[PDB]
Amino acid sequence: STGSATTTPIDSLDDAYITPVQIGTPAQTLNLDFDTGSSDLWVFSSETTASEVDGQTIYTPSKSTTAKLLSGATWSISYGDGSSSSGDVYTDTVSVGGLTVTGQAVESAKKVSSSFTEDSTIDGLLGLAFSTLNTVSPTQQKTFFDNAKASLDSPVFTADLGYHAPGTYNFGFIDTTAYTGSITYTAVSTKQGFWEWTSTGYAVGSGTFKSTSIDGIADTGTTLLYLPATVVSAYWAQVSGAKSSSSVGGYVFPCSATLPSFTFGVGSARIVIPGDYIDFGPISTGSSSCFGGIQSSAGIGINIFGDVALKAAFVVFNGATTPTLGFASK
Repeated sequence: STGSATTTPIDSLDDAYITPVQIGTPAQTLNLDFDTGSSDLWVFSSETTASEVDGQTIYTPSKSTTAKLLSGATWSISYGDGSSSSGDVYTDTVSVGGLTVTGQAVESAKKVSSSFTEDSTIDGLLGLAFSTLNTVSPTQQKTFFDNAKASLDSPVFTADLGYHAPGTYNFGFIDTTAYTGSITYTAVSTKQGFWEWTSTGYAVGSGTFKSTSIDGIADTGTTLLYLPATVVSAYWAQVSGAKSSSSVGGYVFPCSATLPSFTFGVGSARIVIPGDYIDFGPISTGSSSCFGGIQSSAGIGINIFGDVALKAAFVVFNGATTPTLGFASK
């Protein structure tokens, strides 16, 4: 089997991407944030504290003839950005782009933190990291991909995120028309539950490539590119007037700037992030200070190849017995 679904930016900045997901019988379609950095499929629901729901579409398990309470199961998750959610668990039928999993754990939110409430466009998350990170207790549950894998034509999914435009998540096949050149594959460590890999270096603009190992995670659920402070300083030093602002929470730059590109290495291959991808617009409405899309990972504890990086590539998440990651230009 295969599946193919379009993923759409939630706003004009590509702050996140939503993908329609069918849950239950009859189908209830919710727009979920596909997140290769976590492993829970959770939704706003009829059980979510009413004051914490503000415009989201909810899953109502009592209206699904295939929903079953997973007795005694609870979940609770905290994300890198400080947000969180928790609740109880159903199993139900879940379909993405024509690919169906029966008995998928659907984690129903009883509580969500303010940032989720305040984002009316995101109805929940669909985790695509390794199932070892799944938070359901006392019986850990599998991700949608893990459940689908054996049925897929090939045990893979691909992320093809757009810049200010829709893109695609495919399951079970590689669309050879969706990228240019070849796909370069690179080793993955699953030791921390992530799609963790090592970039071979970077360049800023038309500058020379610096060969240096950068361990990090391919994370579709993180907006920005978070890299070591040395790398980030080297990038922003090429932008007149850019500075790190403790008050704002990272590097800012004059909105009048033309940003240089940023290149990262995948083995001997190179992925070029155009400068415009690194612009996250005014820090507040009407400001001429703009927020940068490359930020320091210092004090996160891990480097994160988030959407800024991933949307410059066609990315293969290869879930073979020994997982790997593939990157192609597009």
